[PDB]
Amino acid sequence: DEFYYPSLESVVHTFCVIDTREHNRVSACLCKLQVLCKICQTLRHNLDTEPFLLPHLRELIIRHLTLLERLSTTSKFQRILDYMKLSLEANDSNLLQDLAIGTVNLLGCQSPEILSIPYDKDQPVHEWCACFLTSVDEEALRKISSMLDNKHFSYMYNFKTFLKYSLELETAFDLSTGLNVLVYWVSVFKLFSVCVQSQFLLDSLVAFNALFKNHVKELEAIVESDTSVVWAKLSNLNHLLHRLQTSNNTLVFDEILICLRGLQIYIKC
Amino acid sequence: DEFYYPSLESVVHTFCVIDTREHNRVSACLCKLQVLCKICQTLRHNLDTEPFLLPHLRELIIRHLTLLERLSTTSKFQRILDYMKLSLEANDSNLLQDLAIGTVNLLGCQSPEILSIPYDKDQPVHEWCACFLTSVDEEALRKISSMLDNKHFSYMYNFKTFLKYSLELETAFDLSTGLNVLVYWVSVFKLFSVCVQSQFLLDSLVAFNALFKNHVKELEAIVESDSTSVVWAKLSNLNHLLHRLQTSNNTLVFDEILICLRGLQIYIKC
Repeated sequence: DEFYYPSLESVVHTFCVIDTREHNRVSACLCKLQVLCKICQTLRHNLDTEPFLLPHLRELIIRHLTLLERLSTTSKFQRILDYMKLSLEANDSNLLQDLAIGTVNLLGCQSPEILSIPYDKDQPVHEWCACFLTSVDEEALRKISSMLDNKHFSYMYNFKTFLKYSLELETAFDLSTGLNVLVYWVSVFKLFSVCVQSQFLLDSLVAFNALFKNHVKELEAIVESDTSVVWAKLSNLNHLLHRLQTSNNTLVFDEILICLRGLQIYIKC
Repeated sequence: DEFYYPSLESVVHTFCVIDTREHNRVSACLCKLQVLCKICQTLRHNLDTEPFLLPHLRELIIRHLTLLERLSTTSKFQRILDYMKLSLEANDSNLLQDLAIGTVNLLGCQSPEILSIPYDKDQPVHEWCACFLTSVDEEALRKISSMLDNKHFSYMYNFKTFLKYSLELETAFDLSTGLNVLVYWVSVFKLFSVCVQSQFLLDSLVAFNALFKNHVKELEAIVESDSTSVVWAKLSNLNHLLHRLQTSNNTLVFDEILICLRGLQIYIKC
């Protein structure tokens, strides 16, 4: 269950756990520094991929719709699918609203009673998803809720993780599970659309880069409380951290990781 | 550990392994595909980075040189350090030779016997690393040359890996080992230089992309020679993905394909 970005709260909690369990304050700082190196590296990956995420998700719903075509029985049904599919190809300002009306209209065909629940423009995603999902056990709903109710975006699960749960929605290729998957992926698309327009990933990355600097500093000040190896390695870290403001790239993160491993091993003995 | 790219030869081995292990021809195809999906995905991650790789590696060496200046007993040693550093900054046509003669010469300061040792530019890089490493055990030599001797670029290790074995070399921090390390990074730099000059990662990405796309076609045939059939659906999906992959060769697509191959395994096992 990888994250697109983890919340600050999760990280502060992780740091506390580390503070409570490493004795050596220099170790502890170094653990936190690994943890932060990983995160900023993943987050850099995720940001470099970001400009492709919503195009990709558009095309994914289209495929899924394209698979739904095989289960069509009515000409209304297929016309809803065509509207949805085609919409997903262009930039209508109301794409996201139409994707949800669209999804409920499909659901209407197979079950007409559902159609006179009133469409709430501003109803939260996870609440829509919960509403229109059918025949899903309460453990799945929970997981889905933990993913879709992400505390006003304090975190965001990643694409691969949402794929993993879509596969668990599939357990015998009938229409209902078909429309379940559509609900899920439209939800997920709504959520990523907000998360990408607001640029939450950029924000998170800035914050955690800050946090990452603040611990390199914190590590110097800690070691300055005990001209050999440490001080070469610390100059490396410093140079690395330094270059990281020119070039936030994965290569730089790989050196920082091994540099950190560098110190941990030295300080063990 | 991890490869900048693997050899076809190794993958061909994993395949034959799979082929004899797996009950079904379908099952086998899918494993093969899962292996090829990871590999292609990793190789695209690597090729997006490659434009940054040589600049990074230079910048690393420059760093090691400044560090060695803390240990510059002599002013000759200093003058060479400066010369190597100016050379990495200029990134000239002569760089690699600048690096090699530099290194051999810093070494010569430590012990002059070293300077009578014959070598050339066409000599394989691992051979050169072996000569010029001082007192490292038959243990170190073995792994180094397995990294460095990559059998005429059949495979390449990635940077994370070369870093990893750098660490296991910073063992005793003297002039001596600070030169072993210089040597190793010069050697590594020369390998990646040739690798990037010669576009071996792109080559390997193209082959492995062919090899993945064509085994998807194989799987489709195979499956057929045996609407609400979730196989036929996943298969159709799989096909759309592969087709998109050829115009947007990107990590989100590989991720969708993986989940989809897993789906396909899960269903056929029944």
